[PDB]
Amino acid sequence: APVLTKTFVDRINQLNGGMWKAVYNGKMQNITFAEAKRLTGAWIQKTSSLPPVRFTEEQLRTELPESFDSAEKWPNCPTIREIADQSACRASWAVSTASVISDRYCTVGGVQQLRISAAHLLSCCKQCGGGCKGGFPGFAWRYYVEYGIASSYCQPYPFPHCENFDTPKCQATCTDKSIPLVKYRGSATYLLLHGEEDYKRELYFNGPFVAVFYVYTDLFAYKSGVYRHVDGDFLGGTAVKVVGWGKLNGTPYWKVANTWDTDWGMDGYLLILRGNNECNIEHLGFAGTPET
Repeated sequence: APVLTKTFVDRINQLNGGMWKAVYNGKMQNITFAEAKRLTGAWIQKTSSLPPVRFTEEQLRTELPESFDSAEKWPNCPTIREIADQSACRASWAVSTASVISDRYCTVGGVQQLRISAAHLLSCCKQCGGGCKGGFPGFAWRYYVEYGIASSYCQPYPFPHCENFDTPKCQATCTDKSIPLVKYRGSATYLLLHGEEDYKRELYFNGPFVAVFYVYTDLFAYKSGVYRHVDGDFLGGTAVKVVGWGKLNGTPYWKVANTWDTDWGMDGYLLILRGNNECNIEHLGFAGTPET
């Protein structure tokens, strides 16, 4: 039932040539297949119909840096650096989107510290998915524009750290009933469809965005370095927040915030190979704009 064994981890480090380091004695040492499936479930609708991004001429003419990090461009935006823990609810579709929306209130929306509620999104957007069963990030972005989402102050995340439970009921009131519920809406949502240069230009001007990529079992052993899939079973798709790009010992990467708490990866982060649509990470990004 184990996803990881010592033999599997040895084979992984043989096939990856040392580009990244796989470990057996980490956070996922004993995770099973049924538990690993709790961490995917981000779904994509091949049609969509969301509009593509539109850059201005001044933005297109802007020369982009060799490395970039969102937290370095917006050092007064604390939510950019906060790593979430989705727990054992198939919720990355909501947690990543809510995390990006919170960052953009600071980078684009003129609000320095507004944390948006992933619990509200996953429990009250019934058209987005099946709550803790899974969901579409694209539908979550539409819901933000159409209906709006409560803040974490009003509806904090209810699931705890592990080593889980049902979709919470949708509530029109805050968990603390003395606190009134305020909904926050977007004005627009749009897609990044042309890969690496779209990603870089959107990050540079507007900050983090959501991308989905393919999850294989060798990812659960990732400790450090620049990840790329070399072996193991396909498990599905997961949604992550992209925050930057750079190079590590010659190898280009995207810097990505996972939702598996800070005891996985590089303090919660994943560095994934950049340049050749690794594990489909460059195929499609989601972003949007807060009302002002």
